[PDB]
Amino acid sequence: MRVKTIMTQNPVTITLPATVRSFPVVNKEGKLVGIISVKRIMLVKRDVPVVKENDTLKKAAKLMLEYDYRRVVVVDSKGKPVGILTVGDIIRRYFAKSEKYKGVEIEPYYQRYVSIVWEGTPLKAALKALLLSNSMALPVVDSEGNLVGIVDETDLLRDSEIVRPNKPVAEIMTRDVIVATPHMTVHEVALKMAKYSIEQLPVIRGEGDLIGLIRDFDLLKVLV
Ligand SMILES: C[S@@+](CC[C@H](N)C(=O)[O-])C[C@H]1O[C@@H](n2cnc3c(N)ncnc32)[C@H](O)[C@@H]1O
Repeated sequence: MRVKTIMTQNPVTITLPATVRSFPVVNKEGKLVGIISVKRIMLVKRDVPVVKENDTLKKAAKLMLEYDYRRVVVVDSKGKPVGILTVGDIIRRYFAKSEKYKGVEIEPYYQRYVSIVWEGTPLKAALKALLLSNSMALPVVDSEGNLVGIVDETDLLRDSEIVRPNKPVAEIMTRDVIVATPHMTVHEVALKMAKYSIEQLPVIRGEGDLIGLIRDFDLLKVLV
């Protein structure tokens, strides 16, 4: 599979000078000069991964892994943006739809190292851990290390005190955790990521014995 099949075509761009998730940045001629993210409130990053629409998904995946960046801008011969390809696109439009990955377990790809947090941890400390995690979410465990929940940035909005403060993360965590196992296929993991709109599934054994984490980013390694 090629980039052209999985990318989102004709991305909205922003031409400099100037005052979704991010917008490709171009000059007067329309050539790509960087990308700007909404979170990053020059603020434009120049060293962004780029590919052509006829390149393989493998090439785009390699670049994402190389720059530890979640998207690549697709340009034409003129170096002008004609599409955008994100990790999300690869998961939802490719891994979750292709028949090729129904026969590939995630055992060789999931992370054995995972940042977690005890459910009794005050929110601020839990947020510090989230900030220092390579995952968008922190699996939550009880006092004995058993998996009991999971939490991410969006869960902060579950705190009624935002209507305008350092309680246990247990108060905003998601209790029903969608999990994976080492033998689960890339196909099924992607199906779950797409279905629940989540970027990671804790990897377990037994009923709640945490042994790893499979992130959408980890699935890119399958393409290599
Ligand atoms: C639907 S995801 C979307 C996150 C996306 N980055 C966003 O900003 O919209 C956010 C929710 O999924 C939950 N979540 C994350 N991973 C999960 C998992 N493995 N199992 C169950 N729920 C999960 C989080 O706790 C949170 O309530």
